[PDB]
Amino acid sequence: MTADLKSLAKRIYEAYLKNFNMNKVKARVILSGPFVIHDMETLCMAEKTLVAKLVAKEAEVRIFHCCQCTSVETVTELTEFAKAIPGFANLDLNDQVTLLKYGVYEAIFAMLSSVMNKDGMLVAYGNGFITREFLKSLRKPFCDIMEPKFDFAMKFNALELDDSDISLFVAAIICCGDRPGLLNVGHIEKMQEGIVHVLRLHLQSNHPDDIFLFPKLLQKMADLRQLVTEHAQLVQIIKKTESDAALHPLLQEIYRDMY
Ligand SMILES: CC(C)(Sc1ccc(CCN(CCCCC2CCCCC2)C(=O)NC2CCCCC2)cc1)C(=O)O
Repeated sequence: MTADLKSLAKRIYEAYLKNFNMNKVKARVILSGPFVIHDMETLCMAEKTLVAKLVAKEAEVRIFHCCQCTSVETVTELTEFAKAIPGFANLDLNDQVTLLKYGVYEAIFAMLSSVMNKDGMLVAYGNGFITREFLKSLRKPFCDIMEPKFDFAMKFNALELDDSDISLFVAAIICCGDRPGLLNVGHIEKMQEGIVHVLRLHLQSNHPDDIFLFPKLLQKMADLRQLVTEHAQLVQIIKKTESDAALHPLLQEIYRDMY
């Protein structure tokens, strides 16, 4: 790992720490000992303290709206982060849009793992914790949203990545040269090759104990693509069949023509 590649890995790590409100160290500090949402009573209490304006509709629909707000926010964070990736800001604007379009939910579900344990997830900028069992207790189809994400996260967390790894993994997610509709595939593939090269060398240095960590992470990227495809299908069912579950226009555009 040359000085330029080590420097690039650190540059991406610092951009991640700057641009995402939550990181794995911060999440672990909080989780070690947030208001616990484990039933309808505590959900309603948390709404009045953490999202007061929202309740100043069915609980499931209220949760869905709050989730959309966090997704919109995360799109902003990921867009700023992408500027630290060598060559991203030099791409055609349309290609930057396409890469973020397909990458954002893969990145969201990867980063969600940092705030998940087997019992639930940290939410609302670190100020709430919503139990996995409470989410399973919601009426269909809303109880079907988070469980596959918990399943992904438990195995992803067993890899014991830190933020220096996760930042590069998120950058690699964004730099996929095989997204549909790309204009300058050749330059993107070169951008992808560079980020993946940095990721491979970083994992060799930071995880000398796990000689297969790089191919494990390539597989996780493929798993995330499938998780997002399935997630988009469920969101389409909810939007179409739930008269009160309208989609924020920015998210409508992200999901539109995706899969
Ligand atoms: C909205 C769909 C249509 S479905 C969908 C998508 C994502 C999620 C996870 C949302 N969430 C819980 C947000 C829970 C808010 C809480 C609800 C109860 C009352 C207090 C506030 C959360 O913390 N996300 C992190 C954000 C920081 C970066 C990593 C991801 C849930 C459903 C979509 O976007 O596709």
